[PDB]
Amino acid sequence: KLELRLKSPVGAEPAVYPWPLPVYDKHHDAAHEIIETIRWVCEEIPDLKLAMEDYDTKSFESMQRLCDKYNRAIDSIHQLWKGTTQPMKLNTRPSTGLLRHILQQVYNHSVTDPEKLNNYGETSFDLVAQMIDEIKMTDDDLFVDLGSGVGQVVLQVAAATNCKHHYGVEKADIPAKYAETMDREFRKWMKWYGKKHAEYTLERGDFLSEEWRERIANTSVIFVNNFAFGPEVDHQLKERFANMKEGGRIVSSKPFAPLNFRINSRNLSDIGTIMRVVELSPLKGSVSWTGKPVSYYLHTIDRTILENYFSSLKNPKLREEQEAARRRQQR
Ligand SMILES: CC(=O)NCCCCNc1ncnc2c1ncn2[C@@H]1O[C@H](CN(CCCNC(=O)Nc2ccc(C(C)(C)C)cc2)C(C)C)[C@@H](O)[C@H]1O
Repeated sequence: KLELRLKSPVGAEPAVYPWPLPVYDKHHDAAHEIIETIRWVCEEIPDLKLAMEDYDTKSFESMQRLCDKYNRAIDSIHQLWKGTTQPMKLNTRPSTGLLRHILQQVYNHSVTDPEKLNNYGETSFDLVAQMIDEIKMTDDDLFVDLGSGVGQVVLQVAAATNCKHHYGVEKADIPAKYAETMDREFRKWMKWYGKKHAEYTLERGDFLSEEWRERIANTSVIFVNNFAFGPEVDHQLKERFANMKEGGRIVSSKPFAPLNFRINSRNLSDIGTIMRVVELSPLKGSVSWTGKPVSYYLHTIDRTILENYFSSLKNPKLREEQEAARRRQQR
């Protein structure tokens, strides 16, 4: 029983891999996970990168010499820390590049069958990363991913931001079950790298349920990939969003209200009356399964829109303007 071992840079339990090195799917195997782990820990620790400076991934001797060189380097770094040199971070967030590796790693050891996840740590990572950069979140924010799958988007945001809490709600059995493993693996691997994450919870359930009505209402930042949602589900969501607090934000792949929404007495009930909607900057060179560049939509709860409309009704000048417009429009 041959093995390959990688020591943790912060003294956690070693990562152990059986030889021959397992294959996860067509584009991921343990060999490259080992190589990627080594070189990301080198990015973590400059002295390590400085010492390390990796040939045949199908030779045991070649791979073992790679792991040995890494582990011996780690030992020297730990001795270096016992001296006058200050130890590593231990409370920092992972860089975007490292976080991508970690999530991929977590996915590799959680989802043993990527084939029964038949939908439509994927390469939405960069999309979500762009949103994390643009949508500012603080420690008073509550984050929710509506329909969170195996939970990778929640994990990514939780690793990146300092929201008070992050939630993922998932309805189906299989992804919710995998999410339990994703959760356990994530906490383990983040510790292995010595990286911090904000609080998060991956739950089972339906976000249309009566329980989630109040929960949505109290959420300050919602991510929902709703592009392929039918009109009934989207309508139900609009009803939920209507109870959100001022300044509450919804980021989605399909708008919940029109961008050029003009309020009148025919659309007084519509969600557009209480939110600003903008199309966010797309990420250069993206493209989705439809072959089009990905666009995102930011909704911000703002009830001054409605307030100002009601004020305008009290103004006789504005009133004539509105009423003359309506009659002209009906043509
Ligand atoms: C056709 C259809 O889906 N109808 C829905 C039925 C209504 C029931 N409501 C639901 N309640 C709870 N969970 C349900 C219900 N609907 C379905 N899910 C689950 O969503 C999961 C899929 N998710 C994605 C999972 C991973 N998370 C993400 O990709 N998140 C994410 C969010 C936002 C973005 C951007 C930044 C682009 C806006 C990007 C990614 C959907 C929403 C695309 C599946 O596992 C579904 O089981």
